[PDB]
Amino acid sequence: LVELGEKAPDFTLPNQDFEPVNLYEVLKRGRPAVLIFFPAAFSPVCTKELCTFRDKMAQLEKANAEVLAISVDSPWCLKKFKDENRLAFNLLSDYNREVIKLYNVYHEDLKGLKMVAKRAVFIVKPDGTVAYKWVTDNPLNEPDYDEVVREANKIAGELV
Amino acid sequence: GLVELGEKAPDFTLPNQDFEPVNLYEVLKRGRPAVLIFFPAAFSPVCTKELCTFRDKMAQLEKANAEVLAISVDSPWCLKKFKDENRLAFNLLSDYNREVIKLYNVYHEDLKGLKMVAKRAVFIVKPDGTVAYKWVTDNPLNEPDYDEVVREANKIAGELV
Repeated sequence: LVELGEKAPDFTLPNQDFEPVNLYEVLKRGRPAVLIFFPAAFSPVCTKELCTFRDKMAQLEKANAEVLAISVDSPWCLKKFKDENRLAFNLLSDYNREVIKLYNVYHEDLKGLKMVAKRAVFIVKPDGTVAYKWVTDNPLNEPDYDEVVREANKIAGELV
Repeated sequence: GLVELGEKAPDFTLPNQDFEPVNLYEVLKRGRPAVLIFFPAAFSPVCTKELCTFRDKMAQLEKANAEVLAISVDSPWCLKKFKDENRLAFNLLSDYNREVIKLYNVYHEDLKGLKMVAKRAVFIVKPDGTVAYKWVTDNPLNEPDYDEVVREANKIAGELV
């Protein structure tokens, strides 16, 4: 039920190394946080005329915001994916679908797989306000990191 | 949830690392026995060691003539990656819906903060669907008796000749 311009709900989740990462504590850093969701690592990504696996999610690293990618996988699975695309950021899993529901970002069914997070993005201001939002009911609809990054660099220099 | 020894194992059908439907009794119709290697989570410290061992002990597992089927609650995608990771030969089924772990009563109430996880278990269901080997650990760090697993396995493929 989280909507743009509002106060982003706080959650706590285990990262690749089972080290719990709290959102609000991340905000306390003084820069917006980019929360990218996704159904499950090592999955495909359709592009209208080009369907591959190649993950461009590592692009967000360029952005001058804290990046926290969330998936319903496990820390071990995610820990693997982090090494794959040499992701330099933190990936949090929600094996219990606790946080995905909080943002209503979830596929009640995806190829027989239930409670699978859908694609989406939420740039949260260092104060906890949703300064940006993007979501798609399409599982293979990958975000265009190019802009999401600049739209974050904006939100950053926006409220400094 | 009562997969007692001697009593027929509940038939089921799950995906594949390649999203291919697999059916228990169907696969048993091949004539060889089945081995259900349950495991908590792919890319886990012990899980990998276990299946890795299952990959390295096929010399005696193949002359046993059977059908090995590992299974966890990870997505078909996490699993597919796990296979080529250690280049396994047998199929890896996913129970993303906690269906076969609740059925075969081998689920961890909680694990490292994670809920509903397949304990580490190895069942050997002979063609006639009867369960002959039931090894279930309360501690995810305990490995099964790999040697005997193959030993008591061929002990079924033989009796069928």
